[PDB]
Amino acid sequence: ATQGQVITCKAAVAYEPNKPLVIEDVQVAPPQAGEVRIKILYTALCHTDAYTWSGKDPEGLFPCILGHEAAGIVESVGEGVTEVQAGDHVIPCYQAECRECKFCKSGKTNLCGKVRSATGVGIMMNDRKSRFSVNGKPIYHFMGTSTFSQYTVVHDVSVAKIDPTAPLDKVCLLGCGVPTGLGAVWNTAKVEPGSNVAIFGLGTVGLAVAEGAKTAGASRIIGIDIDSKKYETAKKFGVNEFVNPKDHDKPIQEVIVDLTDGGVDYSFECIGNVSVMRAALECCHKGWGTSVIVGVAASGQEISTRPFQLVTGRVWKGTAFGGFKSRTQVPWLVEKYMNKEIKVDEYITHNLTLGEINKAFDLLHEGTCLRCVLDTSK
Amino acid sequence: ATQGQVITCKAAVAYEPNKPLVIEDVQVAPPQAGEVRIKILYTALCHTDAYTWSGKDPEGLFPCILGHEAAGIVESVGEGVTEVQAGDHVIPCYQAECRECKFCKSGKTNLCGKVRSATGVGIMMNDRKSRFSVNGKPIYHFMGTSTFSQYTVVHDVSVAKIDPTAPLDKVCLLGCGVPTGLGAVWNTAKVEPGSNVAIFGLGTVGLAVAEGAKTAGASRIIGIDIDSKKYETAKKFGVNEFVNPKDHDKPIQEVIVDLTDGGVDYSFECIGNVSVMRAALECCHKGWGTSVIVGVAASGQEISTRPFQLVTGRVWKGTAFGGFKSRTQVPWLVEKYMNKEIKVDEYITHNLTLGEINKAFDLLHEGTCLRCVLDTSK
Ligand SMILES: NC(=O)c1ccc[n+]([C@@H]2O[C@H](COP(=O)([O-])OP(=O)(O)OC[C@H]3O[C@@H](n4cnc5c(N)ncnc54)[C@H](O)[C@@H]3O)[C@@H](O)[C@H]2O)c1
Ligand SMILES: NC(=O)c1ccc[n+]([C@@H]2O[C@H](COP(=O)([O-])OP(=O)(O)OC[C@H]3O[C@@H](n4cnc5c(N)ncnc54)[C@H](O)[C@@H]3O)[C@@H](O)[C@H]2O)c1
Ligand SMILES: [Zn+2]
Ligand SMILES: [Zn+2]
Ligand SMILES: [Zn+2]
Ligand SMILES: [Zn+2]
Repeated sequence: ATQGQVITCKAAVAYEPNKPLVIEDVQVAPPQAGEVRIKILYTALCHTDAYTWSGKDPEGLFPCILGHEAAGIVESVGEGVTEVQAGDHVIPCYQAECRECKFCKSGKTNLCGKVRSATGVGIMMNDRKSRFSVNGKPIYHFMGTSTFSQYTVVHDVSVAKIDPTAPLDKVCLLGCGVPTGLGAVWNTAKVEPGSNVAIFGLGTVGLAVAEGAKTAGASRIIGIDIDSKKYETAKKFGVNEFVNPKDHDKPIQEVIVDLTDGGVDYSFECIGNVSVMRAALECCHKGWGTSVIVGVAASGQEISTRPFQLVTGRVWKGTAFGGFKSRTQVPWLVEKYMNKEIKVDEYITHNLTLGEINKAFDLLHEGTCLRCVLDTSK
Repeated sequence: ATQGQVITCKAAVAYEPNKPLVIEDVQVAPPQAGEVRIKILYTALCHTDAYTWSGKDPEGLFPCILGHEAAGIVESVGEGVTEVQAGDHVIPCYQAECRECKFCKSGKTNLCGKVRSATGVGIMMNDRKSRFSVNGKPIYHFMGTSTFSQYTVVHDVSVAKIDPTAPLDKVCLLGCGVPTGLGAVWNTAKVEPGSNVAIFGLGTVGLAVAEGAKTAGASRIIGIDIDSKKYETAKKFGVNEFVNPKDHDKPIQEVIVDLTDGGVDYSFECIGNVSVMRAALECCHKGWGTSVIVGVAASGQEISTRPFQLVTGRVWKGTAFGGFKSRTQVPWLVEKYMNKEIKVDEYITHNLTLGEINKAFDLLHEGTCLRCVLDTSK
């Protein structure tokens, strides 16, 4: 009977970079003002988690509970919370939507800064402390989500309330990769019917770009990956031509320009590699081509190109969560999934349990793997 | 009457890089199919001319008649030419508008390909020879215009027909820097009323961006220049705040972010320096800020930034001629000038003659000089 009480539950704790997560019992404090305590039923993992786990993220902060892609059920809410209540089905999101800041009220972006000063340093806004502990010492939150746990506490501005019949072992992916890819196409680029598109990197994000392009009515949807086995899988997501840059001595941008008689209308970089980001811009058609950076580069890395590439009409842009407003639009994407208008299930290549989370980290180095989903009950 | 005849007239010839131009009598042959022979009355000089003159082009062609900003009076036309005729007042343009090629049919007439195989190597399409010679030896065309001459011959798709009452010693500017600046605002960026703008470089182009932005209804129009005495004339064009980067220890981008509590809505680089291009991007506001590189720089260098600047909502663009279609829209700009809706006179700080053209090249380093206009009659 949990309202207002500390909850003791299982969670995967990362104590040190690049070592195995240990599954412990942890204490989850109750939600203060503006906060929501969530029973997490299913959580996926992705490169973003492993980046921090690996020690490579200069923002990383150990020990922490990682995880940002999940779906669950609200256990309780703190004072003032009105948009969700106990028993609501929810997707916690790493990107907030407070609806009250200069960014939210602007109408020109989805990038809300309301809680980022707490969440970027693994704590809560209300008291600037953590809600997680083991043996009475604090464990940092991660991305404002911390979903590698049976229970988490998040800010109310980061909770999307969803269709209560949607399957929670599928819609956990609607918190990260899938909306990023779809939205890079529909919101950031605004791809028109008949456009030709190049997609660099055919993982989950690239594949969501491909589905978003197919749905928007693109013609040629050219996939580029250094692993040729990715093409067969990518076909069902709408990729219809494939190039492996290893199969050519010329730089990949030149190859794509020759293949398309001038370059593509839109390109999307879905890797996080600055050299490939430059190639993606340079394979765009002059006059009107646009390149959207979706990949997240490591610290200190820079993109470059020649000014003439922009002067002759190419446009360079990028996307954060596909340009979607998380609380307002994640529930819309869940609706679309329930109506069979967007794919989600096809991206889930493995199902494990939270107990087996280190095995899921190994699975990240398998080229076949797109998303792993974890059942947190074991 | 000179129609059908070779004309002999004064021109300034560049025999090789870096030497003084030679004010010679040259022979200008009559126009062939699709060509127009123009009596040039006034011509200005800009950096683009100096770039080739100084040898700073991989391989310019010498000897040549430089010059691309001019106005005059058609002397005769070749076979097939219908849009202009003898006695028409005209502005020859380095940007063609053929209306018939793949680029023109999409709208991007600034990529028109009709005559560039000839103009790019200093000759005419009809016979792949030049129309200029001295003592029987060929002198190459430049930028398809060659305006440092009493008479020139250009392709009809490069000729704008203008209001015959407009002053030729003023509208000679409306073929290059002024449209590029105005058009960077109105066409490339599409600046909205109330926008905050930063403009890097307050020469002719930056002043044209300022006026564009003023006319478009911008609020803060912040000019940045290393020469503080550029601000005085800038205020007449609409600049209403000024920063000299030399007055600050922090890089300029940070100073502009601090001045505007986050960044401007639009920035414009009007210099051609890749490190200022980066600063112009990095001083744009998170979420929506857009930076335009204004004009072909010919720097031969790379622009760089961290891809986070684009992931978090900044957009990078550029423009060659402000998005304007030369033949259709240069005459519209002349009408706007005639109706006092844009300035042209205030750019002209110096008046010399074609005889004195080498003194005009000296002025290109003069802080005080914006455009110098040359009267070709002596
Ligand atoms: N902008 C955002 O909001 C946002 C949100 C989520 C994820 N991401 C980013 O998107 C990226 C993709 O994540 P994912 O889960 O699909 O990753 P993933 O690892 O499943 O896929 C990466 C793909 O890129 C391919 N690849 C690697 N190097 C390559 C190269 N040089 N040329 C061509 N292909 C290459 C791999 O073979 C793999 O198929 C990551 O950078 C991640 O940070 C961004
Ligand atoms: N295609 C070419 O060959 C070529 C070469 C160079 C420049 N250009 C074009 O020249 C155009 C500008 O022409 P203009 O006639 O206005 O030039 P201009 O020389 O009259 O003006 C340039 C202004 O920038 C200022 N400036 C220089 N360095 C600076 C810095 N680091 N920070 C801030 N201010 C600085 C100078 O003081 C000057 O006022 C640009 O559009 C550029 O694209 C073309
Ligand atoms: Zn993720
Ligand atoms: Zn907000
Ligand atoms: Zn010029
Ligand atoms: Zn054309």
